[PDB]
Amino acid sequence: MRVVIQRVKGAILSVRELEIISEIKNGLICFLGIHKNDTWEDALYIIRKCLNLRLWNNDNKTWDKNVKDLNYELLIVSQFTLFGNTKKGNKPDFHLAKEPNEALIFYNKIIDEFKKQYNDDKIKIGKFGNYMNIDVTNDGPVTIYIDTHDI
Amino acid sequence: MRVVIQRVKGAILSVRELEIISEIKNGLICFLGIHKNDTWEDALYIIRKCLNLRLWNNDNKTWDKNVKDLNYELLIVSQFTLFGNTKKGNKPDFHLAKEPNEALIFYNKIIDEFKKQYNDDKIKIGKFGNYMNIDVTNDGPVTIYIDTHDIN
Repeated sequence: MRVVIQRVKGAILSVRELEIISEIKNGLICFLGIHKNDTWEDALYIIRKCLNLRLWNNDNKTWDKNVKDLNYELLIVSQFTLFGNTKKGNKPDFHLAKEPNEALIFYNKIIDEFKKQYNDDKIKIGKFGNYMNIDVTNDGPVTIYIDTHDI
Repeated sequence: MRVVIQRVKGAILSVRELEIISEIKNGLICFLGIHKNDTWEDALYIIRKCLNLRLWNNDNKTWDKNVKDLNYELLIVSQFTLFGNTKKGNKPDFHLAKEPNEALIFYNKIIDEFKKQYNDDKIKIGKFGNYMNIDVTNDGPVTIYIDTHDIN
């Protein structure tokens, strides 16, 4: 699995004449893309990490607190495009990304495990594989990147 | 070098209460992490992809037009946390990113190539080294990741 983590002050997910469905205040927006061979082990990591990366400060310390510590929230958002190879031409192709059907069920297992670890009022999501418009407010910005296969 | 790229319908970057200092409207937002041992050859691989990746849909075709083909801007930002390291413990390890001054000047060096390769007026930066505050109208969304050390 791949994730782009971005520290934020809010975010307003919206879908098409354009309407809002999700909004976090402080916390993380996670651009998470499943790979055609991710196992629950993979996700299990991405969750652990998203939920525990101490990415905030807590006066006189840096990178000291994490999403949960400060009761913040996560907005998890499926991103097939993270596997989009760009090495080939100047056009990408997202064949690496898991088949976009079972993937959905993986995703829901994710969001589901996410809530079983944090509380479940803190986990927000978009509309799987639907054009979305997201007003993120980047705080920093902090932008962390994990690739579970790297490990 | 590593770069998160995001298709945007706009971006508003500010610094220090806050002061807007940059703003695009349709284009890309690139989060560039400069690596300790980045050769200029690496910097050219980003700019070519940023400038030439066909991330825009048009006329019954997907993934077709690159940022230039549309005359769109590109808001560029030094992002060093991209070299954060979270394999060991939960407190990232930034010990692999080029260092600030030799990163700054590298940054500028990369901003310019952009400029030479497209147009001055289409390219904004932030404020290297300063806490910033960027509002980003993600469009899709569409995030692409590139790592120069991963290639030939």
